[PDB]
Amino acid sequence: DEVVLLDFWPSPFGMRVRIALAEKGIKYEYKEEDLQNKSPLLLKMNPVHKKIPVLIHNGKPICESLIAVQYIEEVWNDRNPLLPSDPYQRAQTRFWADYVDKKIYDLGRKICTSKGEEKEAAKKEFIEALKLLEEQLGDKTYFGGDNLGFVDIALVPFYTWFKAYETFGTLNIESECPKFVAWAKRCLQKESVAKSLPDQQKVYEFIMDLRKKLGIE
Amino acid sequence: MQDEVVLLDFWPSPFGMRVRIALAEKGIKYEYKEEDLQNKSPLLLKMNPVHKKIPVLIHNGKPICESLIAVQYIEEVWNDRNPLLPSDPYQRAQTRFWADYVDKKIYDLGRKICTSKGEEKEAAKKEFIEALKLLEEQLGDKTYFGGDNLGFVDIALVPFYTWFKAYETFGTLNIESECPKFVAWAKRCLQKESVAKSLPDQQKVYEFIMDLRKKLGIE
Ligand SMILES: N[C@@H](CCC(=O)N[C@@H](CSCc1ccc([N+](=O)[O-])cc1)C(=O)NCC(=O)O)C(=O)O
Ligand SMILES: N[C@@H](CCC(=O)N[C@@H](CSCc1ccc([N+](=O)[O-])cc1)C(=O)NCC(=O)O)C(=O)O
Ligand SMILES: O=[N+](O)c1ccc(CS)cc1
Ligand SMILES: O=[N+](O)c1ccc(CS)cc1
Ligand SMILES: O=[N+](O)c1ccc(CS)cc1
Repeated sequence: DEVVLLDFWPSPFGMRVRIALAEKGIKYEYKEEDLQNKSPLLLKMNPVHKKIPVLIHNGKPICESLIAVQYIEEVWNDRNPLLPSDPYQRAQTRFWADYVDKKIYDLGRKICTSKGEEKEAAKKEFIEALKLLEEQLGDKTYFGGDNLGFVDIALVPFYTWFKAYETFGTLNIESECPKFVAWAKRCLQKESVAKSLPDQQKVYEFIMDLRKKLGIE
Repeated sequence: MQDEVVLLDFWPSPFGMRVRIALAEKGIKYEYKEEDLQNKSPLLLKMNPVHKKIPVLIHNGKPICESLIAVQYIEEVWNDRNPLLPSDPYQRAQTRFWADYVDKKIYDLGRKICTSKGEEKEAAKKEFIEALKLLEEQLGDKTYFGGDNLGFVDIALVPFYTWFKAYETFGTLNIESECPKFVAWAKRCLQKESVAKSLPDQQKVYEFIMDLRKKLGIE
């Protein structure tokens, strides 16, 4: 049984798959991709999108981070269930992971790259989204309840981008959304998460360089 | 049936049509409620506070929003007939991949064909045909994307066929010329009662969009 993950270290999408694999206790080979110089392997495995992450299981690719996490859930179904068994609860978990997928990366990218009114609107919507997510969390330890679940996996990687969001967006997420930050730190107490996520400083530095190389600031 | 099943929808919505087909394929009698998107009902706003969009499937008073998530819910709840997804995890991942591709591409490219002008429109026409061709390649020689039976990708995609006269007329396209296998597939789908009963006529969607374009000052 071979498991390989094509990834790029600061990608929140790849981090999702890293976490799912670690949480299931699945040993795998991580392969770092240069997105400026995509490998023949990456191009062969994801011809449609040419993006990471790509999960390769016994030579067969699974593209799209959340689809890969669901695949992991369905194949390694012995322990640590990432989705609820009840259909309605499963639909809700999918709904919120979908919400994260649609909002967070894009709003964050606009925070880090856009300017003026687009930037302002992105900041506002970003905080609104975090607050909606806080509301959904309620007084649960994780979105998954007492254990990490699909939504936690979908969402917590974006925490690694928080210094970038706060610095370039002039936000103080800590004071606006303390429930959210406390939740993220709880996730970071889990080995599966800790070992999958780079530090906020490394990501901040990477994004700073990215901006400087895009002629932003 | 003891269950209450209600669908909040807007008749020409490809997204709502997915849920209609899924319910019909399971043989579920449901209450359809037409929504005016310019005058959304209190029920719609209550059931989908996050997106305020249709379709919303309401099962025993609980809402399931997002069309593909609703189709999956229907599959998991009514799991003793006409399975809409494969059992093999890898095949399931591939079906999800292609449904996702449809979700990311088709509606927005079609919208641009129907409402854009100039270079944006020409670009959207090109990308649209390219996407249909990629999907055609995935279909291969199978009867449906799901194989011998209608599947998740068929449900995700066939509603867009109802917009084809609109795409062809507003975009100056001949999709059957470009993609004959695709069109033959869609027509096969439309021969199934579950699909036929769920989908409006192309002419009606065309008339609707023609009018909308006029209202928006598009031409
Ligand atoms: N929907 C996909 C999204 C994955 C994705 O966006 N992957 C990015 C890397 S993470 C996001 C990202 C992209 C680029 C930079 N960058 O510094 O240039 C940083 C982060 C990618 O491979 N892009 C390749 C390409 O388009 O060429 C999923 O969930 O898996
Ligand atoms: N991702 C969602 C997308 C659903 C969606 O886009 N719903 C639209 C109607 S279908 C797309 C559509 C919109 C408008 C027209 N039209 O002719 O005016 C046609 C089709 C909606 O409720 N819009 C309300 C709003 O945004 O406020 C899903 O898959 O369910
Ligand atoms: O800082 N960013 O979030 C970011 C900047 C530029 C890209 C390349 S499209 C992607 C992400
Ligand atoms: O023709 N269209 O695809 C279309 C036109 C207008 C809207 C709502 S702004 C949505 C879709
Ligand atoms: O063709 N249609 O637009 C359509 C089909 C079926 C229903 C459910 S009564 C509603 C609308």
